[PDB]
Amino acid sequence: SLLQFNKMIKFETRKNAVPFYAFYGCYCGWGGQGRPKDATDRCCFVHDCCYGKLAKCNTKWDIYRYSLKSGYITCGKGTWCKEQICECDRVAAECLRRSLSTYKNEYMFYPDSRCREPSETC
Amino acid sequence: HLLQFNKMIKFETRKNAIPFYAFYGCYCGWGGRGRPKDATDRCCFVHDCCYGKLAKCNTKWDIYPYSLKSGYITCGKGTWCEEQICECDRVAAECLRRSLSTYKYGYMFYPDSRCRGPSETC
Amino acid sequence: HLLQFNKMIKFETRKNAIPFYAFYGCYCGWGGRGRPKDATDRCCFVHDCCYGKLAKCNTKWDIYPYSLKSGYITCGKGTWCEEQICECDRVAAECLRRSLSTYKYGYMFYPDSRCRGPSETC
Amino acid sequence: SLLQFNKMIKFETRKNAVPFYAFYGCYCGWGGQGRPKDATDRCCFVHDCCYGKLAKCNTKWDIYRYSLKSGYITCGKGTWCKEQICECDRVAAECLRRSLSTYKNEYMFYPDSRCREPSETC
Ligand SMILES: [Ca+2]
Ligand SMILES: [Ca+2]
Repeated sequence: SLLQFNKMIKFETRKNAVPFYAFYGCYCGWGGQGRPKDATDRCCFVHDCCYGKLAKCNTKWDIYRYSLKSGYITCGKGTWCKEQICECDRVAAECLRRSLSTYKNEYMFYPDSRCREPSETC
Repeated sequence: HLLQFNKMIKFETRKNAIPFYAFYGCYCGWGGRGRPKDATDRCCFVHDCCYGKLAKCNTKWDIYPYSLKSGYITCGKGTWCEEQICECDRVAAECLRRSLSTYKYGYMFYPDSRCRGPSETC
Repeated sequence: HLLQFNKMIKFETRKNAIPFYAFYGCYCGWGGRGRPKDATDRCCFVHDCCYGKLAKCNTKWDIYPYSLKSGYITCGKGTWCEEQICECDRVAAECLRRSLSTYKYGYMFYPDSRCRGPSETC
Repeated sequence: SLLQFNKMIKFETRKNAVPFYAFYGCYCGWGGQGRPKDATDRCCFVHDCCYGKLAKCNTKWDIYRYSLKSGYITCGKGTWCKEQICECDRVAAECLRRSLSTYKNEYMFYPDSRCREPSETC
């Protein structure tokens, strides 16, 4: 579930995940392959890899909890997974904020033809 | 989400769901009735069925996590809904790829006219 | 024919019908109900209505002749149906270009199940 | 109406107009612009032009009669327009036959992007 991630994105970018992030470049929105086009796409690529290292959580992908503490998206405490999953989303949302400087609306629904490059390993 | 299913279809079949699958036969396009004309159309029939058992979910817009990096479509862990939907899509995309052999361009845009009869039960 | 309509739409708005219009608001999709969320969605409302007045015509698949060569969409003379359909499509494409000013990405993938309420009559 | 044309196309190329010639290149399927991509597309471009010169006839674009005489699609006698429209269709159908040597299925549903060159004048 990305309900929490989407909320983190909204908070960091002032933009709604859908469709600004849900379908951007080669990796935002999953089904990622090839090379991330820009900084924003790289955030999704990193977010993907992050989720990828949480192999231990493929048996219970817990919905986590977080709060705004001191104006910072702050992961709550719970199962290691809640925390790691939340950490992935958190790092991603913030990354997306930093990437707002190069975000290009023209990269939404980015054609998948430019994403058939050899994929970056992670 | 429809767009992810479309990406899966592109990955699996190399064809854009639109226009090669979004209107194909009796069940590929929105709605659908009658009897699947061929394997491809049956793929779509099953997919209709697969979505049919998930009324509790937003089978069309729920964004689920899935991966293609591996070289094959993998549905990521998440809510029951996000997985079941992704499963439906993964299965139908794989199915379309396995039906590429008998894909007929003639069936592309097919009238709901020659798609009438005791609509095959799911 | 649907694909000709989408060509008019591209010509008029510079956006591909899919995905920018094929699922916009509560009427641009392959269904439609409730109230038009905005100008753009209203164009599709009027279009459904326009098509609705052609029950005896194959509004979705009939191929009509038209020209974009003049710099503007012109429906060629043909059967009454081809003209009525083309006219519907022409008005809708133009209506969408006139509505670009208020096109909101957030309406792109609008969930049908939500915008229920009294479906506005044609 | 292209009913007669489509029959002429079927007879000349053995293929159904839809979708083989209904959405090919830049000019087959109407709404054409830019430059014909190959011989097949050039046929449609010429067919389009041919209809364009059919200035007098938009007030009464009537269905013409044609027959097979000695294995040749032969326009019947009738109003000047019946004969001109028919002659346009006849030439185009034959042209498509001859263009079969270069026909490329890949050009079906040819992308719009490739058709934004300055349109070839008639
Ligand atoms: Ca369907
Ligand atoms: Ca509709």
